[PDB]
Amino acid sequence: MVDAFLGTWKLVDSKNFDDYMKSLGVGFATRQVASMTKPTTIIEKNGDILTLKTHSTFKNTEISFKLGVEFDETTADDRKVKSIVTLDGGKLVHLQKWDGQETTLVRELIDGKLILTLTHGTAVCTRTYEKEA
Ligand SMILES: CCCCCCCCCCCCCCCCCC(=O)O
Repeated sequence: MVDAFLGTWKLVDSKNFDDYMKSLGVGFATRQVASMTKPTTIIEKNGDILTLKTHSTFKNTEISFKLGVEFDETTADDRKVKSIVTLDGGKLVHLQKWDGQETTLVRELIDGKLILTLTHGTAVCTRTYEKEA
């Protein structure tokens, strides 16, 4: 399936990202900057290997992974986590685990937009991405 996620996406809406970052322990100065950053997400495939790049003026990240295979990940906020990405009900589900905690990053296509839902603790953030030509 994964093919419909592929491409370049830009952030157009964000709800409750501050709650989500607060929940992760992200300091206030970083949250400041993050609240005003509009990342670009690039999803590419080479065979069974996906690469997910997130680019912004603030921080950049890149991960490559095979679906269903665990990998080490250092997140934007400097967490060292164990991650797995799978396709579930047509959604791309990214689970990060560290120190007994979990957060999920779920990507779904709705109406041609990429909706990223981030959950940690009680905090739920929805970020909407639109496809760039
Ligand atoms: C690398 C660009 C990520 C967004 C800007 C900085 C955020 C800094 C700390 C919070 C990071 C929490 C985990 C990643 C959130 C991903 C959000 C997204 O892809 O839209």
